[PDB]
Amino acid sequence: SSVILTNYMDTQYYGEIGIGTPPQTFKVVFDTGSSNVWVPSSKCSRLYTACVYHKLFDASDSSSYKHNGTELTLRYSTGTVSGFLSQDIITVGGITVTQMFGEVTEMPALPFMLAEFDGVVGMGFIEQAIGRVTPIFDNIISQGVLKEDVFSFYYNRDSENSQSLGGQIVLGGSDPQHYEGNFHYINLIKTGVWQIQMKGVSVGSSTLLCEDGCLALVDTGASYISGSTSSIEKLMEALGAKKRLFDYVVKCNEGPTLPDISFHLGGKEYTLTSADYVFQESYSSKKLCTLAIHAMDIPPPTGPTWALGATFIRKFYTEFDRRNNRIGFALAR
Ligand SMILES: CCc1nc(N)nc(NCCc2ccccc2)c1-c1ccc2c(c1)N(CCCOC)CCC2
Ligand SMILES: *[C@@H]1O[C@H](CO)[C@@H](O)[C@H](O)[C@H]1NC(C)=O
Repeated sequence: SSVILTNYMDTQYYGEIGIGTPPQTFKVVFDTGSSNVWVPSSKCSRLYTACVYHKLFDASDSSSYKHNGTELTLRYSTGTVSGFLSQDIITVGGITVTQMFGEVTEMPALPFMLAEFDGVVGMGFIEQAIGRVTPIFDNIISQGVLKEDVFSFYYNRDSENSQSLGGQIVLGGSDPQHYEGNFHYINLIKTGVWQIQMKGVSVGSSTLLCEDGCLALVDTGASYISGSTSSIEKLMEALGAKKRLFDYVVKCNEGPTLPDISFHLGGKEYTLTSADYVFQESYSSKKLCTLAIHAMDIPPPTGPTWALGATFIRKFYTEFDRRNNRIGFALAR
């Protein structure tokens, strides 16, 4: 099965799912960086303006709803949501599965008012599931219908004309229509986390970063490519970028000349051009241009670690192999 994704400003990729009977529709981000499922609850106080601006799940309108009530709190590096667990039938591109999900009742203005999606569908391992809830992919596999224990992501470059698919997730395999050459794999350090070993990071002609090695979390739920404050400060200085409150910037006119940045994964250099990592929205020297690379300190056990989000997946079609506990990259097309 495949799910069509919408690309919002190159920073948010989401698709649709259906919950309950009759189906209640929701926009959600398929996130390899988390393992739980959640959507806003009709029980979310309207005092949370974020709940006033999103689709809310009303249990009392679903004849397939199954109460639970256990509380849970999901924490992402940029925000937190809280609520309780509920069960109901979820639709994901043709596939129908009974699933346990979080009904959020506390959804902070910052950052969820800036969220185009309503909720999230974790594609991570059960080892990372808050409340030990079975992840939706695990449940789908238990039906022995998928041809393979894998799923793939394609994130298209933002488009200005509503006629190009924003992105696509394939449950069961990959789609040769969106990648060329063949895959190249790197094995997961440990099962339970979509994190792999990264041999090094280079900016231009000098492997100045992540020498000796470092970790890389492959996060489909992350807008950018991120590293530890230390690492980024070092990377950014080599680019001549000035730090701000939430990002790094360069004079727009300097963007096109910025050097390449390479990530050494499993004996294969993955290279990005400045066009790949800077939001070139002008060529003026009198204006600042943001970079799609941020600093983000991720705490143990997962971190410290780099994160390969949307900025990296736009360029490289990604396959998440569960059966073999490896990740595969190929040139996006
Ligand atoms: C999909 C949920 C999610 N999962 C994971 N693993 N990390 C997140 N941020 C931690 C990583 C991160 C760092 C810096 C900026 C954005 C995300 C977020 C998360 C949380 C809040 C918001 C997000 C993303 N977005 C971006 C959606 C991404 O779609 C592909 C915009 C609205 C507010
Ligand atoms: C919620 O689901 C979990 C999963 O097994 C179960 O152990 C728990 O008892 C349920 N809570 C209630 C009261 O239904």
